[PDB]
Amino acid sequence: SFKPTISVHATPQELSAAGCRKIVEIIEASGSQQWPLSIALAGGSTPKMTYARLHDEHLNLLREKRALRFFMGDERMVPADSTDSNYNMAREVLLHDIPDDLVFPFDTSAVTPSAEATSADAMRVAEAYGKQLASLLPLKSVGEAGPKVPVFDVVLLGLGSDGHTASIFPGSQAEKETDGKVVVSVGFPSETMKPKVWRVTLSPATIMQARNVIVLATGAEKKWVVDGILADTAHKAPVARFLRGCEGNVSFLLDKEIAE
Ligand SMILES: O=C(O)[C@H](O)[C@@H](O)[C@H](O)[C@H](O)COP(=O)(O)O
Ligand SMILES: [Zn+2]
Repeated sequence: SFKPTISVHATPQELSAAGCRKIVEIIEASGSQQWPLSIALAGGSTPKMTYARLHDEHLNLLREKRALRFFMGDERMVPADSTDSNYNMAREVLLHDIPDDLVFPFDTSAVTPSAEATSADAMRVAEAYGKQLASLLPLKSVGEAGPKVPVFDVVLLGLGSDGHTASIFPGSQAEKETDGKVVVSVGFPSETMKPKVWRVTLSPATIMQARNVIVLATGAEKKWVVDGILADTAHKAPVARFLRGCEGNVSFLLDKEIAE
């Protein structure tokens, strides 16, 4: 059934060290002929620290050595220089140093600060990204018969207290996109989550085809979420329970609390 790897870390500087260690280890295990490996980045302070660690400790591996091709697993429909942009964050801590031919943020260039984006806009950005992905990454039939989705080597994920991952929110349509017909979907945050802006996100089908999925999550308030992914039988399941269906390697980098 479901056996992900789980490791617990007392501090942020410890989990960030393991997150970055885990990526490097996947990078080395793959060897240079496989590079660049594709990785879908997540937003949030935990990954942020992991990025800064790669920036400080393995720039050479990524720049001179071109180990990874960076993508965004989910994004806020705001301008790229907005502080609410996942890319903005990623770029501030790491990507301003990564070759441009190895960085692929979402195209939010039509999003201005005068008019909030709608689902119409998010859908446009998603379709376009889906196209780039199919052109850049390997495609794989879903269920050996089904439609074609791109295969990432690595997807970094976060988890919210509403049990969502990436920008795939409870009750959402994105959440239902598991058959492969939709590679990048759309979604609006639930009540307890901010910023209140439309999102684009890798669908669950795309994520379940990734070769490695690494979830970093802290907080006692997110424990129900992990508990709910790991349970034998689904009961009042969080959205993230779909991760159970991941075809590749799943790992949880957890703090002491969310673990307990
Ligand atoms: O390390 C963090 O800060 C979390 O991983 C963080 O991302 C949060 O708990 C939710 O993910 C809400 O952000 P969203 O509403 O955009 O998903
Ligand atoms: Zn730098």
